[PDB]
Amino acid sequence: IVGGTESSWGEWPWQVSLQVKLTAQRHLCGGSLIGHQWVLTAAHCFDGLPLQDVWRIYSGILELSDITKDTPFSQIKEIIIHQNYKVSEGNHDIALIKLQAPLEYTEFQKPISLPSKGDTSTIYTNCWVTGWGFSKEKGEIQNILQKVNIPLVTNEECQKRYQDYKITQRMVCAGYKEGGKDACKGDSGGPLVCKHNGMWRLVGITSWGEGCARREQPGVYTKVAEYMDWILEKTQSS
Repeated sequence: IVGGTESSWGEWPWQVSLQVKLTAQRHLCGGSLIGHQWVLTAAHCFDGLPLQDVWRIYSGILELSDITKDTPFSQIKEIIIHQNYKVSEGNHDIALIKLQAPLEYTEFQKPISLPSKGDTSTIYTNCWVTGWGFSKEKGEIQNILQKVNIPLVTNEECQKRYQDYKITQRMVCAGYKEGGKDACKGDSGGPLVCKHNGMWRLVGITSWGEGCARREQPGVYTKVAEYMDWILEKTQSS
């Protein structure tokens, strides 16, 4: 997160960190807890190897350096990448992770509510984007969970700043005319949430942008309302 500040315990109880245990354990992507056994993230976080056991999912955490061998984590039981996602294109950048064990909901670890398929984002002005990603372009993973407040822009406005056809109706963008505040590498898969009438909704999944926090260059997110049929079909009881 570029131009953000430090979050507090319980502020973003749905935020998780997707880490891979290599020689050192490394945060690679964010995600959002959407139910006891389900995390929603970006499909491109899995562009490497398909191995599930390398991943550790941490929830109810604020600071990456606080994690030690005794810190609890979740494991992956299943990864479900959208059938239309291709590594070579930006579209359909969404994936579900089913955890091996259901997590209980506590003040520190709780789901973000999902929207409805047709309901509107026009009731929102500014939304919040969070993560441990870079704090500048070519920066480094941040230790303490960062938050930044950014206005949504229309898709017509967003498409002015990107190559034709790259911004679809299933994406939403957010940015400031003169930049300085945006998601960046390492925030991918995390939440863009908006609050209205005291209720938070998951509106976007951090996906991509041209650099980070440049002027006239809104960040691009997968629009969650446009995938609600897919999300409900894939997560339904067996």
